[PDB]
Amino acid sequence: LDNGLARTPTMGWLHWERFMCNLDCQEEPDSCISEKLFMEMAELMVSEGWKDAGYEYLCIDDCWMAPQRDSEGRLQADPQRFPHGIRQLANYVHSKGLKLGIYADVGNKTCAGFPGSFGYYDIDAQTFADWGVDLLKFDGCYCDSLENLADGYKHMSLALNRTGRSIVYSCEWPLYMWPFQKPNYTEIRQYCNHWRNFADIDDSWKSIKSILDWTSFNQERIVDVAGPGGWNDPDMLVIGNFGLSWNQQVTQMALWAIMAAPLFMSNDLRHISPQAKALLQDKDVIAINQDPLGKQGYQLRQGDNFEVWERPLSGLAWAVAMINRQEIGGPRSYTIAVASLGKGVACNPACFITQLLPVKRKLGFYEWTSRLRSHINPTGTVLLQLENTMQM
Amino acid sequence: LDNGLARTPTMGWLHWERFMCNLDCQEEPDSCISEKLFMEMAELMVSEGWKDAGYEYLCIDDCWMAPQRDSEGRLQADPQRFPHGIRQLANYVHSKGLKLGIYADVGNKTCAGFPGSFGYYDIDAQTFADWGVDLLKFDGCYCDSLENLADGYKHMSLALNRTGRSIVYSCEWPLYMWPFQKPNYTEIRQYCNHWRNFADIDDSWKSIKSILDWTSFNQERIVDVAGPGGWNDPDMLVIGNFGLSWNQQVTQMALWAIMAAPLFMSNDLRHISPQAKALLQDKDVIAINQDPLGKQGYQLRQGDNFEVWERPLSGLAWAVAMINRQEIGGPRSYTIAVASLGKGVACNPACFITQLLPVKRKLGFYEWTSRLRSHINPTGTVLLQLENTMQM
Ligand SMILES: *[C@@H]1O[C@H](CO)[C@@H](O[C@@H]2O[C@H](CO)[C@@H](O[C@@H]3O[C@H](CO)[C@@H](O)[C@H](O[C@H]4O[C@H](CO)[C@@H](O)[C@H](O)[C@@H]4O)[C@@H]3O)[C@H](O)[C@H]2NC(C)=O)[C@H](O)[C@H]1NC(C)=O
Ligand SMILES: *[C@@H]1O[C@H](CO)[C@@H](O[C@@H]2O[C@H](CO)[C@@H](O[C@@H]3O[C@H](CO)[C@@H](O)[C@H](O[C@H]4O[C@H](CO)[C@@H](O)[C@H](O)[C@@H]4O)[C@@H]3O)[C@H](O)[C@H]2NC(C)=O)[C@H](O)[C@H]1NC(C)=O
Ligand SMILES: *[C@@H]1O[C@H](CO)[C@@H](O[C@@H]2O[C@H](CO)[C@@H](O)[C@H](O)[C@H]2NC(C)=O)[C@H](O)[C@H]1NC(C)=O
Ligand SMILES: *[C@@H]1O[C@H](CO)[C@@H](O[C@@H]2O[C@H](CO)[C@@H](O)[C@H](O)[C@H]2NC(C)=O)[C@H](O)[C@H]1NC(C)=O
Ligand SMILES: *[C@@H]1O[C@H](CO)[C@@H](O[C@@H]2O[C@H](CO)[C@@H](O)[C@H](O)[C@H]2NC(C)=O)[C@H](O)[C@H]1NC(C)=O
Ligand SMILES: *[C@@H]1O[C@H](CO)[C@@H](O)[C@H](O)[C@H]1NC(C)=O
Ligand SMILES: CN(C)C[C@H]1N[C@H](CO)[C@H](O)[C@@H]1O
Ligand SMILES: CN(C)C[C@H]1N[C@H](CO)[C@H](O)[C@@H]1O
Repeated sequence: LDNGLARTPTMGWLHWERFMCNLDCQEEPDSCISEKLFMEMAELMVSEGWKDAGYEYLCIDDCWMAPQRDSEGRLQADPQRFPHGIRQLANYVHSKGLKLGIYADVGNKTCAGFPGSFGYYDIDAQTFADWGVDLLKFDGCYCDSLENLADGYKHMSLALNRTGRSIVYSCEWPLYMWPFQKPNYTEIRQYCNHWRNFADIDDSWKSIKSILDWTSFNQERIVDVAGPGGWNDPDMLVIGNFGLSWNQQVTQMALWAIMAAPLFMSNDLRHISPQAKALLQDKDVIAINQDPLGKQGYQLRQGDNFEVWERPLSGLAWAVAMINRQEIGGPRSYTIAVASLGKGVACNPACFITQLLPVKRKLGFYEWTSRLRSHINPTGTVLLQLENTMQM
Repeated sequence: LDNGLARTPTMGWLHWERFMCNLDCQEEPDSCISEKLFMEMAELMVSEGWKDAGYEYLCIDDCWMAPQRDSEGRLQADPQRFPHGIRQLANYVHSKGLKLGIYADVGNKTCAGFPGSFGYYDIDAQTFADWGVDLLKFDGCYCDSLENLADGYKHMSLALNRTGRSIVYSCEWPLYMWPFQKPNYTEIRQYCNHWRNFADIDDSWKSIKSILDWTSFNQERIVDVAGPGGWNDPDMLVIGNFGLSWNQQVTQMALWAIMAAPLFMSNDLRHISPQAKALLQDKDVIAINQDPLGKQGYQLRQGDNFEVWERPLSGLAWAVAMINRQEIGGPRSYTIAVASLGKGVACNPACFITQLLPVKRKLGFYEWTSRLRSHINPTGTVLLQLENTMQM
């Protein structure tokens, strides 16, 4: 999408995985979808360093709407859970220096059954713009035809443009095409800043493996379409929640950097371990994800329950990730000729290698003929940055 | 098995899950199966508080043997990796106040292909006794018939008894019978101190869930046979390794206590986090596992992706575990009438309830009319101890 936005993958926070559609503010007040939750989350995004690390979009997912539109046909926030309205919430979010994301659906209903935007694309786009919305996640439930799906996504893109406000446009379009036909990513990219290709993540290592395996299996079809203004979306970061070991968290962080993924945390910033915080705020790994070249990485090799992925970076540098998919035993040794990495360019005539994950450690100069040896934890990843150099 | 041993579930350390069959002492000297590895573990079992917590059996699994028997038909330890021999290693372990466990196979080969004990049951039992062995894990690979399987397990049990040395006898018998015939656990218990029912654990939450689900599915067959001298073995504790989140580690510790499981850690005592160590050394949770009554707990209910397990304890006390199997979202509320717990006697007329996991906190007095409400983390467990007020 040529709107000048998402020149690097968008970073922020999104409530869905951790909080879902909890509407019971009487018995579960700390986890129900309410304006107070998003206000407190904005406060912590500022005070706990999230904004400084680059996370700037505070995003509402489904279940923010009143059950029906108002008399003038406009969407309204739920009067009990969002009594002060989206415009006031957006003013608060902007006052903290953040941007506000919201959720809508291309069909007749959102996935949770709240008012859909079909037949209201223009008025809904203008409503969000008047409210101060800066990002829209546009879902695909309750759409009765591929033609309606495509027309709705294109129309909402055009309507948002017609508002004149810069709004990041996140599409679920390709995923909902799946039961019927293969996506045309040139078109999708023309209309969308990000697009989701695969099923929802949850709080499990199984879901991480599934997203990674689907991505690598389909990488010939999706990797090259990504770039500044248009990204593949492998869904939210779930670091900081309950189902991932430390090494599995490292794997998600490293591979979302390799994949040039949008980085939308879905966790509770009020209750997050210092380790998870340090990983999610890792400056060097974020810098990899945010590399200005904007070329998505890919799986280079797989076999013997190992995977090697790499991503070309600006200025002849490369990121390299090594995953140990064997879920038994201890750290496993893996060796590779550095000439096999980065298309043979990374370490020609030499490269300086810095391990970034699981811990940061300079490994030194590797000449083009040398071999790199590492040990990778079960379900963990070793992430390295290779810097091309003629010295040593 | 009425040999006076395992009056409470045996506790110790076993190398298999973490270290497997690593024979490469040239490239991996600190992780290969060697006399030095077991000496280091013994030293740390003493110095890092494991023995004080109750972990007393330091156990060798497969891949300790020389490729062939000696001239006199006896098993020998690998001359390069165990240069001083098992008897000497056992002397060292005993000098630390610990006990030594070893591994053999009922069939013609061990699962890793080393000498099996078929045709050598008596000589192998006497060899182990002469060496000072205190525990035998007896595997089931390379056995060509159910009759040979049963005959071998019984024969080895009798041979161990005839040596006159007290040796804990751990059998894989039921597991290797199951695909063909249902085990008679009265008989198995007559011959074995522990028996494995289900497939090997590995370093994953998936393996934990499978073991728990098989246990609850089969609990009518296996729960009542367990007791002092004879336990169901759901395989090793894998806390402290790489594949489990904190809440999944809590679930394994809590449910191995509920199940009156032998507690055999398989980890690296040289590299273990303070969190994992404090959980594995949890005095109150170990006390539940080691309760002298020795009545195995059971699954009381399941539904809405929740499980409630309970275990009767000595002196009118009960342990209760609540598991959240929903792997998305946040801590989920679960409520139950305390009159439904402990067969209706735990809290009649009242009980004092203490949460032990994930953190210890006294919850207070609960009357027979009361309801207990808890929030349980996804893939985590809340473990409670209930003390009837007539014992207070
Ligand atoms: C509505 O849609 C239209 C397109 O249909 C869109 O207009 C486009 O806006 C982008 C971003 O402002 C324009 O791209 C710029 O083009 C000018 C031409 O000289 C350049 O100066 C810009 O370069 C800078 O910014 C780039 C980032 O986009 C950097 O890569 C670059 O290094 C410079 O820093 C930039 O290329 C594009 O020309 C127009 N296209 C048109 C007018 O046809 C408009 O923004 C949309 N409006 C809303 C509200 O979404
Ligand atoms: C070989 O097999 C035989 C036959 O099964 C086996 O003999 C058994 O040994 C155990 C313990 O050595 C005996 O259990 C004892 O039973 C008597 C009752 O007659 C009790 O008084 C004993 O009390 C112990 O427990 C007390 C707490 O209750 C403790 O204060 C203290 O530790 C006491 O020692 C104990 O329960 C069992 O009776 C015999 N059975 C027979 C038939 O003799 C023998 O141990 C096996 N040998 C080897 C080397 O495995
Ligand atoms: C939302 O529902 C309306 C009404 O059910 C859909 O409009 C119908 O669309 C079908 C085929 O698309 C036509 O055959 C009907 O004649 C339409 N009925 C009316 C009253 O317009 C509409 O397509 C639905 N929107 C989406 C996105 O699925
Ligand atoms: C996929 O959709 C794209 C976007 O419309 C198609 O490529 C464009 O086609 C239009 C229509 O002829 C041209 O005006 C553009 O110049 C094309 N753009 C590019 C970048 O090629 C493309 O043909 C479609 N592919 C398939 C297989 O349907
Ligand atoms: C399961 O095994 C037990 C022990 O071998 C059997 O119990 C014995 O049954 C015999 C009858 O053949 C009785 O004389 C004994 O008193 C029982 N106990 C002991 C300790 O021997 C039981 O019958 C077996 N059940 C099945 C279905 O095979
Ligand atoms: C071991 O091998 C011999 C020779 O093939 C065979 O007769 C015997 O039954 C085998 N034992 C077991 C337990 O499989
Ligand atoms: C795009 N997937 C398939 C479903 C989406 N619907 C939910 C809101 O109801 C979440 O946004 C979830 O991402
Ligand atoms: C009982 N299971 C099915 C196989 C066993 N063989 C391995 C040693 O080679 C481990 O002891 C593992 O527990």
